[PDB]
Amino acid sequence: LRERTVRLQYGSRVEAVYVLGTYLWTDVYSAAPAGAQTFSLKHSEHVWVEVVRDGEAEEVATNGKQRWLLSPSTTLRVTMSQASTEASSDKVTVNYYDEEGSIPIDQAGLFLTAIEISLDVDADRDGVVEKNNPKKASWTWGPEGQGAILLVNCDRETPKEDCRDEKVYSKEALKDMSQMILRTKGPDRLPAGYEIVLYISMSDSDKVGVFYVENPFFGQRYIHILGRRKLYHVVKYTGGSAELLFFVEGLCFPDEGFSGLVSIHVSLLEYMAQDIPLTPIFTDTVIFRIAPWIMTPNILPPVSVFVCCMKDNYLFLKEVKNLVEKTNCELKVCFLNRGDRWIQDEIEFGYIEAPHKGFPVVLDSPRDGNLKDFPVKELLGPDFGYVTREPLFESVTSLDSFGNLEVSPPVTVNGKTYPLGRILIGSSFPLSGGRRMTKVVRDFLKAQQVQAPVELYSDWLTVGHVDEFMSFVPIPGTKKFLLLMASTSACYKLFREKQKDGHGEAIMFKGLGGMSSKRITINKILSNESLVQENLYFQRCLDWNRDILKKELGLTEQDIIDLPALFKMDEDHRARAFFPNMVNMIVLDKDLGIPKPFGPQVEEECCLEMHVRGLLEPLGLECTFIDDISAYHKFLGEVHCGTNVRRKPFTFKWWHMVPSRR
Amino acid sequence: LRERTVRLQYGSRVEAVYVLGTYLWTDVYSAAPAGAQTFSLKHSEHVWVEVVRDGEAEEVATNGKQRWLLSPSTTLRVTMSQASTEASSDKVTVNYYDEEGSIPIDQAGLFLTAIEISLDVDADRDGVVEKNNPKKASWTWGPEGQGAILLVNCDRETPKEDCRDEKVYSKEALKDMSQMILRTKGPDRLPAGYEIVLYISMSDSDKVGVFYVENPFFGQRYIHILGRRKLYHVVKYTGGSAELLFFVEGLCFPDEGFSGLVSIHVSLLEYMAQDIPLTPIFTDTVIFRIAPWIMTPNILPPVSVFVCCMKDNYLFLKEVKNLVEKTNCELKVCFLNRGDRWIQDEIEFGYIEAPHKGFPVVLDSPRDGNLKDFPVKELLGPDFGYVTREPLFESVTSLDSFGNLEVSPPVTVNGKTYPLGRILIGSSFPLSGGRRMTKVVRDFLKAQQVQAPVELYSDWLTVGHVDEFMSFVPIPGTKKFLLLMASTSACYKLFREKQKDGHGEAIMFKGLGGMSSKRITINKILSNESLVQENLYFQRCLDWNRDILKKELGLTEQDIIDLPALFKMDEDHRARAFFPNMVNMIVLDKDLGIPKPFGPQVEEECCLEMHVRGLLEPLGLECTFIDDISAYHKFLGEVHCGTNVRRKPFTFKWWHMVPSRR
Ligand SMILES: [Ca+2]
Ligand SMILES: [Ca+2]
Ligand SMILES: [Ca+2]
Ligand SMILES: [Ca+2]
Ligand SMILES: [Ca+2]
Ligand SMILES: [Ca+2]
Ligand SMILES: [Ca+2]
Ligand SMILES: [Ca+2]
Ligand SMILES: [Ca+2]
Ligand SMILES: [Ca+2]
Repeated sequence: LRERTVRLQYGSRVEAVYVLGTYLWTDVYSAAPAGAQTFSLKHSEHVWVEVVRDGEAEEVATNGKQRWLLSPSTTLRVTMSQASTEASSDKVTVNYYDEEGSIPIDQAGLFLTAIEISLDVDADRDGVVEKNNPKKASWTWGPEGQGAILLVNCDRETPKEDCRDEKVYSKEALKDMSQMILRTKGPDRLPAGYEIVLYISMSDSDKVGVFYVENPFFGQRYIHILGRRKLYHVVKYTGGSAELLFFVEGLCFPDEGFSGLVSIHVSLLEYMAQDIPLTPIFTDTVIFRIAPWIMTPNILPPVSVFVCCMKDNYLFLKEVKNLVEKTNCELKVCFLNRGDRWIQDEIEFGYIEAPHKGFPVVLDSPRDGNLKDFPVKELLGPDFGYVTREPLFESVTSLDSFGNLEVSPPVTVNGKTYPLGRILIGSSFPLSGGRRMTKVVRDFLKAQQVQAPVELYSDWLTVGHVDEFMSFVPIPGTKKFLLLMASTSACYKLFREKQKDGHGEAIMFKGLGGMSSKRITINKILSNESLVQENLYFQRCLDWNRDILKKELGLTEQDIIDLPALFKMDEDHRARAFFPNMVNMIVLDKDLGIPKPFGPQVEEECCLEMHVRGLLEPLGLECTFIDDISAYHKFLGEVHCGTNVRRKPFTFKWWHMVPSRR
Repeated sequence: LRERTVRLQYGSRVEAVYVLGTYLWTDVYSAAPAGAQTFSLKHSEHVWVEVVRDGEAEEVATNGKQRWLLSPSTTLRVTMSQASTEASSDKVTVNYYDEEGSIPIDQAGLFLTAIEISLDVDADRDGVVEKNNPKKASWTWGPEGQGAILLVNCDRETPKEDCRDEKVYSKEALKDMSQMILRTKGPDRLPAGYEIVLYISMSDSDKVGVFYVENPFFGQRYIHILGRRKLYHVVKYTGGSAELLFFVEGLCFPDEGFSGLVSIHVSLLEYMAQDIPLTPIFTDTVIFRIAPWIMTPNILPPVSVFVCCMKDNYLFLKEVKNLVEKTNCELKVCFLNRGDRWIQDEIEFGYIEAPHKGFPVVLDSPRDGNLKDFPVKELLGPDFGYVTREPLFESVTSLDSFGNLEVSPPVTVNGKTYPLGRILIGSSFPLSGGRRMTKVVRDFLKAQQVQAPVELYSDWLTVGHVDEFMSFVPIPGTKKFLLLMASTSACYKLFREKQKDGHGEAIMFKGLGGMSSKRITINKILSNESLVQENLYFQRCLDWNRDILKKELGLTEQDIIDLPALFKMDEDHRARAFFPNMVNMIVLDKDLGIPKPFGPQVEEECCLEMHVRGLLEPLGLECTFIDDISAYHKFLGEVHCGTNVRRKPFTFKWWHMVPSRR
């Protein structure tokens, strides 16, 4: 399909390599002796030759005596369909004649060696490397889209991430890598003056690495041939039909300034002379897209439940164990220097996938320098990946914690489907001068593209995390889900009812000895005027979020349930929980671990517990209240335990999505 | 279409601004007294009220006596279709009842002021600002695409570019600017606690500026309200139906890291209390795309012919004048410190366009520090723009000159149309370690996107410019064009013919006295063996380019004519012209100014001139040979004159293109 110029040379024979999949146009006029009138040609059996006059092509016999007028506009088109062997003589010979006489006055010739060269990848995304996919040089989204996929190699095979260096050790490691095969066919050797070279751009050199596995005498060997500080590698040619197998790894996720696309080239180079660069004769290119980091909403099947707490919080552990035992999930428990909530706050479970393989990958929250410096690498291991983003000049705040990072179930909004859901992060109003998650992390999340992030307003909360006020739960037995929203108005309605009912003296925080002297009742709560005003204002903040969520997630009031909540304002005019926030809950399918609220007791049951059950249970959701605060004897608005659930990936393949143009 | 949450408040009246184009969902349950069973409602004539039970909505009369059960899932939907006036009382009142008795036990109410707020731009690209285009918040390419366009204001109204500062002076200046109108409708004033604010992001603040024109007592006044170091502006509200007219300017072209898209917002803000940020109640957004810098191929109608030479090169000036007099073009002549070719090398004429206006814009080549430091601003003026890109850490080379920057005619390649043609720039092979145009300039050209740049191989030439070896010409009387390629093989064929004909002693450079002692003939040229080998190699370089051009421009051999050329190799193994390169020519439609070659004289005519005429004239192209070298008495491979043609823009609108996803 590609036409290449090869001219005959005046008086001299021309030798050239012909690469299958191309064809030659050949000027015979320049090589004609002065005074020459006509020309004739001969060619071998495996070379097809057409005489082309002003676009009109005529195929010519191997030995014709046919003669044509010499003209600038009369040329040859030369095609070969099969590679040369050692038995080949592939040639075209042109004879020139003058006016008088039929014996040639000169001859010019073209001697050819045909070879096949193809750099192949699995562009059709079935896990196997197909021969020369015509689409391998581009990358397109969607069910009909094409082009190869590369995984960041962020995990660790042998006890930093595998991609932090240029070395490969074990065979298992190669499984994380995408295969790329250089397929060639030809005679025993390349003709003099040619070589085959693999290469990448300087820019891509920190995005990829390429290894070749050789099996020498003493064992299998993995050579790093392209990557950081290696931009090119000269390939050893072997004749006949040969394949060279390479393994490719990504070193970097998509990010600000990096689309995720990288390229690898192979060229056939021709030696000209000393001090003169080699001419690329033929170049073949493949494109990879590096797979994005993807999060998991609460609707996806749970795999493992991770929790952190102090060794002596017994009730919490017994109750979490009890909950998980109702499911098929496994429980993992940890008791680190600091960060009581760290499992929830310092890490987010996500995954990467390619047609041939995938695995969970953990994102690590930025280090402030006050509490967190040490990264959490304790979870870095085989087929568990690690990644992080550290701000250069920007200060870290509470909004950088991953309690502030969540993701919605799959949604359709204005007719646009988001099959992986949408990432949600808390922020402050634009003109507010308030807190915001660091740009480096926001940029990262935006760059993954397939979760199309949305900013909510969390800055009205002292801690500032979206998970304080909202969560999602599946509706059992269906494909649907609900948004759960904290509501102060719901709490006040409930307490006002219980007061009307004669329960005004009902006490909260029963069993927390450090709260006893405060003697906090429903009456005491309802009679506090400033607290009412604080909570009206917090309800306005919640409702502003409700409106953003309904708009950006395509939700109606039918999709939302309000859970009673209550806050107290701090000196910064931000909210901290008055009693534990029930909305932040462990969701394992139909089973919900719900923080125990310690609300007013009516007839020896917590009226907050009974109210939540009455909302959820009719939907087939099973509620277990989990007490994380008793071991501390009081609740000041902070929770000292954390949980994070690792989930199965979406069955929808990310590469089948079609994100909006950026 | 947008639903907003507004709750009734327990015991107290709620006052709210309602923005047309939204509607409210209203919880009446929270505000109900404890023990209340049912509710009823009244509403004014301009407020529509529906009672919504589990998604089922029923419209309700202005005064009904109807009563409904109080439930969390029974709410109101409140709609208004027209703005409030001073005669309006727009309200909804809800009465609550207990079990026993029909007299209300309490009342909660909602008092509304409806206003219209719309930030409007010409998104449909007709030059007029339409009312609230539903597509104004996005930007799409193509004939069906939508969203507003902004021009970089790079020219200068009053004798640096207008965008270099925050000031506006004259009314003519506003014509370069896109109009944006804030349209409002409402009562005499906003209710207490509200204000309207225009704003942009910190990131966009160096991409745009926004002015308001006020007409105070002593004259018209232009206030810069958004831009560098102003991120927001509080708008003065006026009642009734009002429009505020703003003018928007772009400060920056698309580039590496900047897509060309910017946003402007207006919000209605609500005051909460001291130390508490204002709540955006409603926000409306418009998007602008900044128009790309676009070049002009030789096929476009010429407007002005710019030339630079020394005052005494008389023949050049007479001959260029003669040529231009055959056309409708105007001639502009300049005689600067240095850069004899500067008009060709230091500047490129291009243009920008928006639906309401456009104008030529000059790009200025990077300063090296050896020859060029001073930018060329002499051409900066009204409706002639200026732009430049300076490398930070990168060294400038000859490939940064704009002799190395050209553009193809409109082409179709593999079925993909490039209606504006494709930009061409010379480079070196990837593995060569050779010269390349600076990244900053390459990045700029790539960022414009609509000319989809292609790199050719110019580094085999000492000067290193694509315009040394190739050019395009229209085919008169048709819509087609030809690629012209320098060819050494064509030159050797021609000289070998003339030698055979008995002309071997024909002398070149006739009339250049400084060349006389060299006595260079056809025989002398043909007998130089090393020169033959040099030129075979240069023909290989030309042919490598021929192949790239045919592939990337979708050209066949029918589209190409070869012009005889000859080079001499320098100590770096690069080519310099042996006789003037004829391919670099002034193209004014059918009339071609061609550098006079000073070739061997046969029968008192230059055989190179006669040969070129024989190729071109049959196509209806008229050739004028222009002598730029006689004033210098010799030709060493450098030309001391320059020309650049300013052309009419393409009739195809750039915004009707659909570029590939990046
Ligand atoms: Ca495949
Ligand atoms: Ca490694
Ligand atoms: Ca690995
Ligand atoms: Ca692995
Ligand atoms: Ca999280
Ligand atoms: Ca319009
Ligand atoms: Ca200005
Ligand atoms: Ca201007
Ligand atoms: Ca102007
Ligand atoms: Ca140019």
